[PDB]
Amino acid sequence: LGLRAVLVVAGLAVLLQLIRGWLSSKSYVFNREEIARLAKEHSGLDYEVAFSKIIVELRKKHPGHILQDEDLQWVFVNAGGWMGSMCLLHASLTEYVLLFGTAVDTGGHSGRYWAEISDTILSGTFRQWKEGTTKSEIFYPGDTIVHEVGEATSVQWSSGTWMVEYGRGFIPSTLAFALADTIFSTQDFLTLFYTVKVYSKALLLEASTHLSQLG
Amino acid sequence: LGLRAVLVVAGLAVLLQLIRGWLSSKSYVFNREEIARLAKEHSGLDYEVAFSKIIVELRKKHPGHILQDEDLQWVFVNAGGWMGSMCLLHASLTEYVLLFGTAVDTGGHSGRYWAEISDTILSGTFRQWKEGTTKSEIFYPGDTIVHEVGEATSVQWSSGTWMVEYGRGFIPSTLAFALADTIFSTQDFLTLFYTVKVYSKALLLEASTHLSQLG
Amino acid sequence: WLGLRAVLVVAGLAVLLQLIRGWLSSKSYVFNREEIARLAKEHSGLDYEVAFSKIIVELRKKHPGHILQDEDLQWVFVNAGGWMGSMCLLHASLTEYVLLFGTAVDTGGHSGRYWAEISDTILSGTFRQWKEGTTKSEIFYPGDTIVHEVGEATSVQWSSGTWMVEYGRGFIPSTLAFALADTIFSTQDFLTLFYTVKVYSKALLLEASTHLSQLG
Ligand SMILES: O=C(OCCN1CCOCC1)C1(c2ccccc2)CCCCC1
Ligand SMILES: O=C(OCCN1CCOCC1)C1(c2ccccc2)CCCCC1
Ligand SMILES: O=C(OCCN1CCOCC1)C1(c2ccccc2)CCCCC1
Ligand SMILES: CCCCCCCCO[C@@H]1O[C@H](CO)[C@@H](O)[C@H](O)[C@H]1O
Repeated sequence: LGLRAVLVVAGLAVLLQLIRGWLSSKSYVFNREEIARLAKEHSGLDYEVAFSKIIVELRKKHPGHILQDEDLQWVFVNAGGWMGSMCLLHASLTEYVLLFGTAVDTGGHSGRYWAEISDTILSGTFRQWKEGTTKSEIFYPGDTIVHEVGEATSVQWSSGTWMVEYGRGFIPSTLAFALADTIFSTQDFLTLFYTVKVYSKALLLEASTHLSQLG
Repeated sequence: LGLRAVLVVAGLAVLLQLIRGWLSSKSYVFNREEIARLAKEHSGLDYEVAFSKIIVELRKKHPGHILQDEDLQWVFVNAGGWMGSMCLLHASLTEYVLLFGTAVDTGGHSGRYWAEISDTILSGTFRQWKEGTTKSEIFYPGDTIVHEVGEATSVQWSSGTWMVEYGRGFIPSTLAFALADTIFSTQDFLTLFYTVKVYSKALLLEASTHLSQLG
Repeated sequence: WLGLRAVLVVAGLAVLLQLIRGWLSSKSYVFNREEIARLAKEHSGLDYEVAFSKIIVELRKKHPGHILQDEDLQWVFVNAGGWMGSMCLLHASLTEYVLLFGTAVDTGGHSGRYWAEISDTILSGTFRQWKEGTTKSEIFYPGDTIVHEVGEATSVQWSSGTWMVEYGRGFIPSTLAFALADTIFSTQDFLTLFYTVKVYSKALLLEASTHLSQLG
């Protein structure tokens, strides 16, 4: 009838306005400024000591929203042509906090999702190459890169680069990316299992905490 | 004697020989020596100044075969395990001219297609590792690398490496490669959309110029 | 009982794994990790090509009929786990393989995770290994030997011109997927895939014909 297609894009737009109003009106456990300031506070000492102190601070300020020491493990992350490792501390459907970094020189595509991802370097260097330009920037400990919603860059990390990462938005929209290189390159399905496990642990902790505070 | 198998073999051989004869007896808008000399002439300037001057020269010598300024945009190129960026100026089924390069350190497979691809460096370095050897060669501004037909090499580019590229042959035979990393790694389908858009704009410009000559 | 069928599948997989593991534990092998490691470190002070030739000659002398001749040796590109190198296969069976590996460009990525132990003795260059579960990597130089253990997955990195002698023992088919992924979902270099299939078929047929010659 020459009209049906306008109704499908209108239904997707209704869904998008619904989700956008929800994400703009929702309450969040953390904010990117809090995580960025906490990470920049310990940017002067060793990155492992910084990891420990930031974990302690996050468990103190937000009890029931951070995994315990028995649930912390380093999991390899192969995505977008790069390879690093993560230690997940918090994860819901709209938020995640983790410690990211690499001990090797890597780089590739940063991904493009419906979420905002901030990274505060604890040690090393962080080269970001934004879209549409011919020049990149290097960020140092204390600085923070804000991978905006819907924008795609090229990331490059030198050996020994470690940072604290906070993401807010629609978290599932990232999942595919985080697994792509594992499905079509590394074939390390044990790491896939580890990732699914730690994500499930964080989600279950968050759900049980929501159950407890309601009653 | 199996008849359908022999017929398939003979038909595919006749099709390949037909395409080969058409490529051997076809007229072309550019040649690799033209693009290479034009790029080497301006290789001593800043690569952005060189970009401007090379675009102006290409539009002067070949009017109606280069996209206008409102249609030029930098689109990411993830392929063969490396990540760079392109600005497509011309593209047909048998030719393409573009500005390629990266602002990060990358490298990977060069691909292996039925087309000859020449790259003249305006800035940076270009490490080529030919097939069947244990040593590579570094190339500097002014040099021209010819990725030959059916040949596969290893490419590596340092941060800030920019070059002018001309490809001639059966251009569609590259498409799969050019999209592989996008489908199974980056999942950046908006960059895929940009690539499809610019390639379609170039093909439409070429068909429009073909129509303008006849009437 | 649907649980009966799933338990049957689990028990069958378990008995097959146990059968293959017992066979690997009770099998005789042509080479060992220490042999290849010491032989490569012996020539690790020369240029990597002179070392290549000397190691090939010594290996063909000590184990005749188990290593390809000069007419079957060729360099084949190897894209895997996000890194790109080159290999020259000298020996390969279902449980063993010996080859020369290395890269002329700076590369790195996932090391893979298979049911086989893979040793690499550096003849030239540098080898950065990043073990799983740690936040620090380690660089190894010519003369050193890296042991990619069974079931472990690391991050590998090699600088331009790094060359080594590789020996793998275990269930070699368990590597096939990792060896082909980048070719299927990235490089599309099916001619390099053909070359890989060709050299491995040559090696397998060499092993089979050598075993037939022993019996008659
Ligand atoms: O842990 C990650 O990767 C950080 C690396 N950074 C690099 C810079 O760009 C953003 C991602 C991601 C994750 C993995 C698993 C659970 C939750 C999140 C976060 C989104 C990006 C890929 C996967
Ligand atoms: O834009 C590109 O990439 C140049 C980079 N070069 C670097 C040297 O080796 C060949 C590729 C390609 C393209 C393909 C199709 C349309 C428009 C552009 C050209 C072929 C290689 C990948 C895709
Ligand atoms: O020949 C290879 O490539 C060695 C590369 N090495 C480098 C050091 O780390 C381990 C892998 C492999 C292969 C290629 C082709 C067919 C069957 C196997 C052997 C298993 C490990 C990867 C792929
Ligand atoms: C990636 C971690 C740092 C590696 C050493 C880089 C030293 C400076 O490198 C420079 O960085 C600039 C911004 O990216 C670019 O303009 C230059 O092309 C690049 O040479």
